[PDB]
Amino acid sequence: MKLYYTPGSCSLSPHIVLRETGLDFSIERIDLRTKKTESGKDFLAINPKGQVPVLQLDNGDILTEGVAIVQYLADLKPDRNLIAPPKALERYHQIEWLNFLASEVHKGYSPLFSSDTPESYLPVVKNKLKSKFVYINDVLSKQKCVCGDHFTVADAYLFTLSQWAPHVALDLTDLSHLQDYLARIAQRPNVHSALVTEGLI
Amino acid sequence: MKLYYTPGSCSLSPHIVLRETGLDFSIERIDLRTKKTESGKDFLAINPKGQVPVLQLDNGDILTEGVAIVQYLADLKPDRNLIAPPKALERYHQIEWLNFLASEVHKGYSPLFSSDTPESYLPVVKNKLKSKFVYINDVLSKQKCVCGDHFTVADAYLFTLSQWAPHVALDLTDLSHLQDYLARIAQRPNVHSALVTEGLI
Ligand SMILES: *SC[C@H](NC(=O)CC[C@H](N)C(=O)O)C(=O)NCC(=O)O
Ligand SMILES: *SC[C@H](NC(=O)CC[C@H](N)C(=O)O)C(=O)NCC(=O)O
Repeated sequence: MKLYYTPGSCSLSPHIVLRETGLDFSIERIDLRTKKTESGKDFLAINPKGQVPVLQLDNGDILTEGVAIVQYLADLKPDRNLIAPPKALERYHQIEWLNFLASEVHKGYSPLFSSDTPESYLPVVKNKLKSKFVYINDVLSKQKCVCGDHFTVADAYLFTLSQWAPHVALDLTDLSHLQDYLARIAQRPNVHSALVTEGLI
Repeated sequence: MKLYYTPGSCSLSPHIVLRETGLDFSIERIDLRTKKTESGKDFLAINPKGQVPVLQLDNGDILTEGVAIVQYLADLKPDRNLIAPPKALERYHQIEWLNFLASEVHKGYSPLFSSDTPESYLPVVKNKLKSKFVYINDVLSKQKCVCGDHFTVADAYLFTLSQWAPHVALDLTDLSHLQDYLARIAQRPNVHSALVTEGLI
């Protein structure tokens, strides 16, 4: 399969996941300003929504939306346990966390990246985002990973989303349980490996 | 089980779904301004995130996040086909749509409901939201429901989210394929039934 991505963006999540699954995949950069693939092709014809990540399956089908992507993957290599079996309870709490990250944290960043966002509304947005991380912090002071004890697709997404913190001037240094957790993920082989391949580290 | 909700909010989605599943459930209103249940209990102790919907399962476990909720439900009564089996492809496109609705449409409304949102940033936000509906419109001019031919948990969520349009002054009247689709859902028994129980219709 082929994962379309942009270095440092949210596609980093499924990237980290692709490695942990130890699968066969090809990646291809996307230029978000021109909406063109590094090979010079029209990206809107691949994904009308014009964002990354996007995943091309071996049968030509396209899967958009990070949370959908990381789940399709993790659900192919159960043995690695990046998820929980479907219909199971643990899984439902995982989907719940993925939705929270996608809608409350991920989308909470959006305005800090827009040029048309009133510089005055910026401190307000930041505070909203911080509170979200303060909560995640709490969750961590009791368990290893956000969705339990073992590393899951939801930890990849949270890691990716916290990488943007610096670039937007969001100090999460105080969140000790989060930091130690972040530090513990930056060490994982395939995380460090996927990070290098992207031009960071 | 007990579904915590607020009339007209996003909890309307899992409400509509609870009926379609023809299950045994009890509902309880939540006062969002005081963060108290209609019985006068502290809602933050039920859901630290302080929002609806929230679902209490028969074993006392709490499931937050709409998309997680509507999936746990639909996955209990397969025969009705409100989803697709797990691991299946159709399902993955469903989770993808649920994420889109949750993060791009649902969260796209958020600012139009905040008081601290600069009245000037408002037309900008509206336009962002409209474009999302314009896309959904396109998708509809080819298929019956958003995720295929049959009615799914994702249609309940989209219906609920379009109900807010008027209250924020968002004209989606031009979107003919969407409207006819909306009109066709407002007719469904359990939709109309769940809508009445909530004080609308
Ligand atoms: S993180 C980079 C941007 N992607 C998304 O916002 C994905 C949103 C989906 N709802 C999801 O995958 O969860 C992106 O590519 N933005 C495009 C741009 O032009 O900035
Ligand atoms: S729609 C009403 C509000 N709920 C949510 O925003 C749910 C967000 C979750 N990410 C989800 O379920 O998808 C709500 O209850 N807001 C609380 C308030 O005080 O307004």
